[PDB]
Amino acid sequence: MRLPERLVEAIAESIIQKLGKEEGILELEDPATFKKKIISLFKEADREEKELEEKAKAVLRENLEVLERENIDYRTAFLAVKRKLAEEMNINVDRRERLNQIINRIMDLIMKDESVEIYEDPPVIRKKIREIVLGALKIEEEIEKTVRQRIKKYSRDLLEGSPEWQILWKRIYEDELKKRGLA
Ligand code: NA
Repeated sequence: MRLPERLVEAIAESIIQKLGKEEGILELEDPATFKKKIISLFKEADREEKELEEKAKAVLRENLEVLERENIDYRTAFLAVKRKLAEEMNINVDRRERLNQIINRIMDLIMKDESVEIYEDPPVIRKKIREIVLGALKIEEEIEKTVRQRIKKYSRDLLEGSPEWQILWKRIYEDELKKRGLA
């Protein structure tokens, strides 16, 4: 589950408020563009995950006879093929390590941006941005936990994991985002 866009926006706003305005270790000429670039970074990371999934599907589609002949469940093969392609594409499949790659890309953006100056050792900036991103991940985890609790109510007449269940999950998720101002 990716971070919703308004939470990604909140990450960027938090970098500006804490590291810029409260601690003064970061200075930016253009906060709105800085936010835009961080949002693009998270969008691009999602585009990479989609490409990985489509590439994994395409590899499986050309090897269906292998799965049948060698008795390899499609679901197991997909996960294994996806992991291998991820290694080749340098995509970490754990959500946390993926976000860590994203923190490095944020640092790359900050350090290569001529309208940005930093008044601390770059790794110090990196660790503070990591704390902020982790904060957003903890919010997303708390939202997801609430969704799971709310959807359990419908266990009696709904198949857990069915397409309807997944759509209902997303509707409850959007409701929770609205209750927190994130949609
Ligand atoms: Na068989």
